[PDB]
Order: sequence, then structure tokens, then C-alpha cells
Amino acid sequence: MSVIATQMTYKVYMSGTVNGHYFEVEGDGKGKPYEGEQTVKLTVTKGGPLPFAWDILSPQCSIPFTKYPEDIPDYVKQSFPEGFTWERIMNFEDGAVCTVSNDSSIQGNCFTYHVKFSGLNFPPNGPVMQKKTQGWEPSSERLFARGGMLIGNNFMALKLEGGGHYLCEFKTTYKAKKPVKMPGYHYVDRKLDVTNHNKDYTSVEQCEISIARKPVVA
Amino acid sequence: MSVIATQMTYKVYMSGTVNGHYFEVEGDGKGKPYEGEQTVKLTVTKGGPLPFAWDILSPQCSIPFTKYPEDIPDYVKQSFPEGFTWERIMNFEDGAVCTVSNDSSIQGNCFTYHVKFSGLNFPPNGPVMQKKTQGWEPSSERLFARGGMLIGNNFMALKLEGGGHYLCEFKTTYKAKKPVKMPGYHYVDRKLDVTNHNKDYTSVEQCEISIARKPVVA
Amino acid sequence: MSVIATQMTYKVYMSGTVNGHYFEVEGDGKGKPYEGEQTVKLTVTKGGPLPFAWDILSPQCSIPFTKYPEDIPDYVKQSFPEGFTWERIMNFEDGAVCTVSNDSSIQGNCFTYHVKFSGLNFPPNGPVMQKKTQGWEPSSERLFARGGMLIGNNFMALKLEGGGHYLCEFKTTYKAKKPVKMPGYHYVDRKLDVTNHNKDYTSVEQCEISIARKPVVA
Amino acid sequence: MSVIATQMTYKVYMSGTVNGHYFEVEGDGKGKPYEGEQTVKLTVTKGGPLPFAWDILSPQCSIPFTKYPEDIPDYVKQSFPEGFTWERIMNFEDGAVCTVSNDSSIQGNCFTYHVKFSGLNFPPNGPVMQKKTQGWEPSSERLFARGGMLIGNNFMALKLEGGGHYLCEFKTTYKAKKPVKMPGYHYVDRKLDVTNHNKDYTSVEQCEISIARKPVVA
Repeated sequence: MSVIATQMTYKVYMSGTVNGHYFEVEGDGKGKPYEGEQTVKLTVTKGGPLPFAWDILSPQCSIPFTKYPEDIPDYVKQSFPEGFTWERIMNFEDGAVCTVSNDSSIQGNCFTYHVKFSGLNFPPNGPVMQKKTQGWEPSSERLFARGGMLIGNNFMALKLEGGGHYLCEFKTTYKAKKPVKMPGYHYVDRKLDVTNHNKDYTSVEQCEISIARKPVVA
Repeated sequence: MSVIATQMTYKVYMSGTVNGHYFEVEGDGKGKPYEGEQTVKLTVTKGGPLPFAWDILSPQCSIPFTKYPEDIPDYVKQSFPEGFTWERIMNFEDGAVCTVSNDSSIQGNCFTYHVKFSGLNFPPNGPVMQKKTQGWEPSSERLFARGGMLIGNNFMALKLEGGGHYLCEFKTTYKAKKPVKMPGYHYVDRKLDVTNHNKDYTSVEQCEISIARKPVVA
Repeated sequence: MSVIATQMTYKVYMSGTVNGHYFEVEGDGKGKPYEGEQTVKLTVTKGGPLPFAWDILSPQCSIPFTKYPEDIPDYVKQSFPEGFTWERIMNFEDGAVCTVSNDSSIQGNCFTYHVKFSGLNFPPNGPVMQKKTQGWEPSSERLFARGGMLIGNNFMALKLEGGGHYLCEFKTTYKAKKPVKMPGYHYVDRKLDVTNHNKDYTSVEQCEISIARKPVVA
Repeated sequence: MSVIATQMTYKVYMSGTVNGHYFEVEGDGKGKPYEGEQTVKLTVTKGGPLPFAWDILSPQCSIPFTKYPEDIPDYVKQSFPEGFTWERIMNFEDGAVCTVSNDSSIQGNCFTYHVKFSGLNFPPNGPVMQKKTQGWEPSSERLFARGGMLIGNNFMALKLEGGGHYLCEFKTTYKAKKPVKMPGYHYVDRKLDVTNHNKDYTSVEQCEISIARKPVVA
């Protein structure tokens, strides 16, 4: 643990639009980056109460808090103190598309995340605008190195009220601000849960567990 | 000439991000909405000079200026004084994705466009980040009515330095802020040209002709 | 005219599967290749009556019959006597995907088309498996040259029983068996209609008009 | 199981086209379906030697041989003796698309798979047509139940000569011929290796390990 300590905090500054509805979110997080354990408390500071499912914003709120084994190079941790950015495409099965960008920096024991969110083409009577989602299923991100960048692909799914799933494909590109040692073909398994919230989701608490691994069957 | 005069002006206020790079643009436009003729002058007011091709921003700068025949209901012109919004997904062939949203309002002789642009996953050595584009080919947008909205689909192509094309698919959803009479299955043909610009594209002048038509062979 | 006469006939031999259902189709066509006019009679010779909409097969039944203006090089007509192949991807909006391959040859006054059709992921309760489709809308194919091949893109739409449309994107790649003169950026406008059929569509008659043109607004 | 023995054999009958090139393959396999272990020997019986990478055909040659834990319902094994079908879409990153349909039947101690393969838009100078691929990376299929069907999504990757990866997205739909008990959200991890072959790949031997699991981090 050189630049990154065993216990870290972070601040999230997020702004964006969903179907043209502008919002701003602030967050205070903490966790153990080498254990892949992480918690964050969010406040909708502008544009609340949000007329869409919180769930679409939950995964935009922290890659340095991923447990990497010693034999897999940790792309994101290596990028610091210079830091990194990530770019995300979200393709929902009902036609909705989101583009998300992050800048991640470090100041002592604290990370700072600046996030821009742009989501549109959510059907007015769909699960997002009608708030019929009930959290993300645990996921597994396929990761590989290309052009000095780390590229992640994930088949995500939201649980629906009354049963069934609402599918979303993630493509996330991680861009270190300096050359780092590139990892081999691997996966990061994740569990993201909303552990607390108020009645209109203007305050939300989230927990995440992220562990990197080599292929299970090899 | 209902609420829209034979000769109109407009202001464009655009902001957003391309591969994390923040920018703001202001535009001054004028044209003849019933003739489908249009011109606009853009200034990059923040984040200039832009490290990407201006061409990706040019079609974000005016649907009320489309020549519609009398026998094809004009969705966008009908929307006023209330106005409308549009939501656009741009899918480039090398993986880049943009999501664009607009709010279009009217005050007397002047339209106001508020535009939010989010673009990412442009390859660093690609035509956009290397500024190798030389304008859009004339285009043909396929339009049809669904759920009180007008949906447009367009196979766009950027001309490349040294020859060849760089392809982009446009999907634009137009949403009137009141119910209007819906058109049948039709097309809008466009020609968008940069008619003047300075060396780093921090000042740009654009021309556009837009004409609606029924299928050519029917 | 070189090897292609002003009045020509053709034979279609098509086989394939839709959701695993095997079929064979034989066709006798005739038309005026320089006028872009043609008609064809189809017989389902194996696997009939088909448990799916005929419409998905109708555009697989003749590119040499496209009216090209003198100033636009006719990629397909130039390919003969050697001939050409085409490869098509059809992406339906409800998730269905088709891949289609053709080989086109010439023998005197007759063209022979050998077609392989592969379609799957048509929802059992969707418009295709429930035969709720009512013909294709007139279309406009965007065509350009790349790598000695002609690439076509089309926003197709099927009319639905009870109103509304069922969308499909076409991507067709035309591959001449010899180097030919490559055309510029252009369009082909088409009208495809089922003009006759029996009660279970085991016999179908089709009419197609196809005319190439340069961009309307230029 | 009373229908599926702890030691099984199978036969594969595959035919299809890649970029218009017709081929036929016959295979003889054996394995332990409750252990998720299997092997198969393939012969190119028609159209050989193949002018494309064998790797695109390797995953088309056996779902009943997946190791399922007792607490996760085995969709495919339950479908027998009636059997099941599968439909697969393959989307390669360079624009190539394949559609594959299978019918799986049982006859005492032997499965029979009938497979139709349709692959096209492989670039002539690409890794597949230039035979520059070096096997699939071990994979992880995301599986969920919808409409009595099992839907699998997989981020696959072919290893490249000289290094790097060539990406392919799999979507596979498994359709039982009778209603069965539906599993929850789960994963199947796989390793597929070519273990033997002749000089022109007209004979190929393959090994596959397949193990189902609940989410690693949950």
C-alpha cells in the first residue's frame, strides 16, 4: 500500500440528464481498497425527487476499491497518484442508452470522482421511468488489455417488480493517465446493493463488494 | 404561418463532453422555416480549441426549418408555441457512441435550443480525435410515428482525408410537448455544409437545406 | 448492353431455416434490368406451409434489375458474365436476426440465384411467427464503395395488422467476382409488393421497382 | 437421471456457409454429463480444406454435458428424452455475424446434434479468413429464464497470432421441447481447447469442461 492506504474515503460529484431531466448528486464514500469492500452515501442535491429509478445511477458512484490477487496486475491502482478516467456505454434492452464518464483523482487519503451522466430513450411506461426496478443482480465483468487501456464488458440485469429481469449491457473503458503494467485476461465479480434510502430516494446508501479473479474453469 | 414566421432567427446554447473533454458552444442562426433553408454561426465559448473534429457537433446545432409539403403533417412546427425536445443516439463504426438531447422553445421571432452533448469511446488514433473528417455526406432520414413521437433513423457518413468514409448511425426521437397530428411514413433529405471556419474551428459557419418527401418509388 | 439483355428471366433456388424450421423455395422471374422493373413467382417446394410471415423471405428473391443512371457506375451489372455474390444481415427490432447469402450467375438470357437463408430468435408471439405483417414499406438503400465491394444499408419497416410498424435494419454487402468501376456515394429507392398469393402462401407472386439516384438535396 | 447416463456418446451433423463457402462436418463425441467433461472428434466431410479459422466452428460442436449443482435446475438435462433446440447469434467486433441453429435429440446412450451454420461479413484480410486465431479464451455465460426459455449471454474472445484478442459476443437461446423447472440467475464457465488436429484442420479433436455456478460474489 504505497499511494493508496488500507482505509480510504472518497467524494462523488455527479451531474447529468435522464430523458432531459437535469440532476446533481453528491456522495461520501469509504472502504478498504485491498479488500474490495466499499460503502457510499448519496444525496440528490439538485433536480430531486428524481422521476426515474435510482438503480441506473447506482453503478456510477469506484474502481480503486477492487480486491486484486497478487498475480494479476491492478490497472487502476497503478494509475495513481496521476489517476485515471473511465468511459461507459450502457445499452438497455428496451432501447435506452446511457453514456457515462468519470475522472478519478487522489488527494492524500481521499479519492475524488467527477461523473457526467447522459441517459435517454427510456420508454415513458418502461421500468426505469415507472420505477419498477429492484436492484442489480450480482455481476461478472470480462476484462482485457488493449492499446494501454483496460476494457470491461458486463452482462448486467435489473430485477423487476413482480418478477423477471430488465437487461443492460455495460462497456467500460479504463484509461490510466500514465503507462502501467497491463493485466492478462480476467474477471471482476461484483455485488452492489442499496442498503438504505429515504422515501423519495433523495438520500441513498450503497454497499459494493468487488473481487478480481482469473477464469474459474481453466 | 401560425406561431412561426416566414423568417426566423435562433440561438443555440450547447455544452457537453467528448472523451471527458468539456466544452461550451454558443450559436446565432437564421433561416426560412417553410423553405427548409438555414444558416448558423458557432463560437466555442469554453474548452476551445477542441481536440476533436467539429463535424460531430455540426448536426446538433434545428428541425423547425424543414420544408414540409402540405400533404405531409409537420410534427415539429405543429408542436409550437409549446415546443418540443429531441433525443439522439449516434453510433460510429469504430465504437464511439454519443447521446444528445435538445430542448426547443419559441419567443416571438426567435427559437432557443438548449443542447447537451455526451460523446465517448472515440479511438485516440481515429478520424475524430485526429481531425481527419471533411464534412457529412448529404443524408436521408427515415421518419415514422410511434406513441405520439416522431422517430428518425439515418445512415450518416463522414468524408475522410485521403478518401473513404467514416460511418455513423443516427437515431433521433422527436417529442412534442402537446399532442399533434401524426405524419405517415416519410423522409427528410438534408445537405449540411460548413461554409466558413477559422483554423482551429473555434468559429464556424454552417448551412443546411432540409426537405421532407414521400418515398421516391411508391 | 453487353451480356445483359433488355428483357431477361431468372431462377431462384432458396433454402434455409427460420427458428429451426427448414424450407425450400423455387422461383421464376422476369424483368427489364435497365428499367429497374421485375416480377417473380415463388413456390414453397419443401417445408410448407411455412409457420412464419412470407415477408421476411420476399427481399431475398435480384440486384441486376436496378435502373442506374448513366453517370452512376452499375456495380452489379459490370460484374457479369463472371457475376457476384451478396451477403445480408437483417436485424429486427424485437431481437430477431437473419443472415442471408446469395450467388448470382448468368447463362444466356437467364440469371440464376442460389440463396441460403438463416433466421432465428423470432419471438413465438411476435408479428413474424403470428403472420401479422402486411408488406414492406418502400425503401431507400444508402450505398457506398469500400474495399472493392459495394455496401448497402437500409432502414426497412414492415406494416402491421392493426397499424404500426415492425422495424428491420438491412446491411447488404455486394461482392463482384472481378474488379469493376466503383460508384460514388448514392441511393437505390425500392418498392416491393406481394401482388398475388394463395391462402397459405405456398405460392407467391412479387413485383419490384428499383431505381438508383444521387442524393436528392445536394 | 433415468434418461441421461453418467457416460454418454454423441454424433454431430453440421452443415453451413462461411462467406458463401459451403461445408459439412461430422463428429463423434463422448463425455460425462454430470461431470461437465467431454471430448469430440470432427471430420470435414465436404468443402474441405476450409479457407477459414476452425475456431468459429468449435463452439457449435453440446450443452447436456454441463456440470450442474443440485440446487440449480438443469434446464437442458430436464428437456430429455423429448430434447431441446438452441439458436445462437455471434457478433464479431469487425462486423462479422453468424447465426447457428441446433436440434438435440437422444437415442438410448447417444445424443444427436443437427447444426446449421451461417457466417458472413468476415473481412478477407481479417483473422478468420487469414487463419490467425489461436483458440478461445475460457468463458463465462450469463444465464437467466424468460418465457420458458433459457437465455445465455457470453463475452467471448479469440486469441491472436502475435498477441491481442479478437472479440465475439454470443447470445444463445435454449428451447426445451416440453415445460421444465426454470433455474434462477446463474453462470456457466467453460474451457474449450483444440487438443489434436491434422495439417489442414480437416480432422480436429476438441476438449470442453463446463461447470454451472451461482454468482461468485453474492
